Amino acid sequence: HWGYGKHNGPEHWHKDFPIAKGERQSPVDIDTHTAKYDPSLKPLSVSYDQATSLRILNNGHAFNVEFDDSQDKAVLKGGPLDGTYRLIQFHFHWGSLDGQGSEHTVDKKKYAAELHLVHWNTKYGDFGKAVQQPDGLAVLGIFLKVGSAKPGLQKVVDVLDSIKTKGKSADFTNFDPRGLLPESLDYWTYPGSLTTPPLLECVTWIVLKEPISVSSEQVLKFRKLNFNGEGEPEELMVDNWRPAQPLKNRQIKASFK
Ligand SMILES: CN1CCN(NC(=S)Nc2ccc(S(N)(=O)=O)cc2)CC1
Ligand SMILES: [Zn+2]
Repeated sequence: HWGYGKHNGPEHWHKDFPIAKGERQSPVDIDTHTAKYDPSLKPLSVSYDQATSLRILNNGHAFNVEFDDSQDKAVLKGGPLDGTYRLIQFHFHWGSLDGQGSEHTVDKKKYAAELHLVHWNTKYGDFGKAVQQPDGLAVLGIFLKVGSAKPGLQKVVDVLDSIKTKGKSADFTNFDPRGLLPESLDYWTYPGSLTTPPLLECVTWIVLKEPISVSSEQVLKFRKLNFNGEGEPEELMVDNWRPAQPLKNRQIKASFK
């Protein structure tokens, strides 16, 4: 099965998932000088006040904080989007070292980690239908740099000891994802894909310009997770990022000058 190792990592994915070499793959390098301001782009509308978190799961590739998406409780609208996109889960990608871990890069710069808040277009009725559509998902991506702690992240950090290995989950109610956002909602946007298999080309990417800062201790705790299941040989969950893919026939648009 696919993963992030030498023998099953991103260079191998195309054999099971030929769309890996497709026309709108993610992530990409964001060349800030070549991105163009699009004055028609609207401000993002992030409406997370009624978000209902449920559970946190180690799925063997990352950990997901899952939400109740059976009603419009936490939604993303505006920006490049037409319609309403419901928050289903968030997760991170991170490195073994503070100088790598993000999936997107900015002028070739890698951040220590990247947060993905995953939303699906409610006109398609369920997430499984949405991933089959070119405008099915909107993923809000937020860079993490190492510096001061992010207080809104600490509850996530605190529970990781309970989901160390693949397949473990824990209750994770009453978590407020607003505590993970930076001050500014300025963003870049482009059409892309899931960054893991099955690599479906269903995502409108919205990547925030402003990173959040997390502490060295917070990211160290991410790095104590395991890719393996309990009772299997220990493999630290680190470097679970796909590198930047060719931009091909795409333009990245900026919401800001
Ligand atoms: C077919 N089916 C599609 C649903 N997939 N589930 C999820 S949560 N996939 C998923 C993968 C990568 C991202 S990312 N890193 O692009 O945000 C976001 C979501 C399971 C398999
Ligand atoms: Zn992701």
